Amino acid sequence: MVLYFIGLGLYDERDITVKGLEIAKKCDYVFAEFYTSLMAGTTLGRIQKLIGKEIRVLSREDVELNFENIVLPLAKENDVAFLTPGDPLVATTHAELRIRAKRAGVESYVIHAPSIYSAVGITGLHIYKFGKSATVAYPKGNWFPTSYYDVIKENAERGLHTLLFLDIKAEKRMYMTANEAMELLLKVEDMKKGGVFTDDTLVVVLARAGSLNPTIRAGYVKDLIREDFGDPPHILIVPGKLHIVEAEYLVEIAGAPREILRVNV
Amino acid sequence: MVLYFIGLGLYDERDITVKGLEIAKKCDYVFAEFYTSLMAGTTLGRIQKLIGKEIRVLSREDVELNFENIVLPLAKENDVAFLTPGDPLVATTHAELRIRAKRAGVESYVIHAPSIYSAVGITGLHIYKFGKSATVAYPKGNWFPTSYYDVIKENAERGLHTLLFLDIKAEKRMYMTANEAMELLLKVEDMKKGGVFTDDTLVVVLARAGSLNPTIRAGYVKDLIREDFGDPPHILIVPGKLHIVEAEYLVEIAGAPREILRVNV
Ligand SMILES: Nc1ncnc2c1ncn2[C@@H]1O[C@H](CSCC[C@H](N)C(=O)O)[C@@H](O)[C@H]1O
Repeated sequence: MVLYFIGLGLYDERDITVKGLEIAKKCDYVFAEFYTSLMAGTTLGRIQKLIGKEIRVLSREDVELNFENIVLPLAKENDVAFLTPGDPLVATTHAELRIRAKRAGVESYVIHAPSIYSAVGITGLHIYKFGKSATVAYPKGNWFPTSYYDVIKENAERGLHTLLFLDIKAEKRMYMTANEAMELLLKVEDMKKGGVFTDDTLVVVLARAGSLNPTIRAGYVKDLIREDFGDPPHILIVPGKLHIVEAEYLVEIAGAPREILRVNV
Repeated sequence: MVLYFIGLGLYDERDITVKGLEIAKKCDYVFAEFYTSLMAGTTLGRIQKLIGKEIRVLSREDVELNFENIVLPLAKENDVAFLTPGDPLVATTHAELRIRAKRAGVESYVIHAPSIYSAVGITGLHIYKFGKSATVAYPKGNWFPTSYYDVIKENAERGLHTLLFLDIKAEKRMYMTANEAMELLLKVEDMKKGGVFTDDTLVVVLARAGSLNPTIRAGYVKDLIREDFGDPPHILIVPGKLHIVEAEYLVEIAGAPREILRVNV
């Protein structure tokens, strides 16, 4: 009688850890949510096939409002698993679900999986140099979010890189592209005018991390803003001051302009 | 003609992803390094048994100085795998190895796995609030490194959390404990008087992330500095101001004192 939070990883059903798979295979009931992120290289059927269990998919409302009514009751007399894309506790509010488990008298365990938060290491930028992270959210009605702009400014001022998670509307199947994120940032720049994000800003785009051939591109906004980075999901990164080795990798592997090799120490 | 950088994950031999395992099994040659970090919950023998392949371990010199003489040659006419603890390319020196592969006319692909960088999400602390990361190094002789202290100060000053990787003697397989790390930080504080790390500082300890039974503890230095957190590896976190949700998770899941709900939020 336990509840497992198991990550499925970055792109396809094989991104789950062996540990996660062996445990999931022996669970009595398996639930999952696919609104926190997009696994562009698999399907529900393929995941169900690998795990050998029927997976009941829950919506954001089912989880946030009724996790304790849909999942926990069964976990009191059975072995239950809750699957999520990437790592179950990264850039989600799932951690709070463990408190609900505790209050319901259900023990919970966490099985990690590859997360975009660490996968950005494939961009060649030193992981320790990433500062505060942010999410570029779709404007709605008369509300235009801009907090992510201040995050970039604060990090850049310290010479730190900024990871920008991009918005997603799973039910409407809308996945923000790096292009849309850039357009939104240029608009915020025109408004706040802090010289934080302009056409001359160096940015890095990582699309479909986890696949064998993700798209990794670095360059100036003026050149990348209309570039096709392939299918979603996408992540946008605004580097801070670069180490020479970071620049070399962006040039050699991400096709960045050779001029960035000349860092301004 | 192909080199695969495959992550082994967090703690034991089952932390590799299904993708990594299946690729590793089909490789003609398998190399590995255990100097960036160790896999405390398993052994080289258990890893070999799972992959069903003999594994040649490479030292830091083998990699940094002779990667192109030891690994790439075989990668020219065979499928070769390079196993690393955690997620590949999180360790700062690994990215460059992909440039070496390119230079040698060898294709390289990255198969991700869980990293402690993302696994800390299990502490209940929001991942976006983590700032710059640092490593607490053992002082030696006349050398007393303290840059990690400044990292904490700069992050906390901006309300950000600080992830502290603890020193390790890979060869001797000796791990710095969170207790030793706290002792060191108090020493640095007494030297800098920045008021950054004291007996009243709230800290979080995560031990054996990846294991089904990690130790997650939160509390003030004065109370945790002599506490037993179990077997290595240990990770130390100095959180910044907490969101009430983070505090409630630390209290309910990490046994933090109720006091944090009024002092650190
Ligand atoms: N494979 C991938 N490639 C690029 N971006 C990705 C990605 N997976 C997730 N993201 C990014 O992160 C957002 C979801 S945030 C949830 C992240 C998840 N728990 C994890 O551990 O990765 C997406 O909208 C996208 O911007």
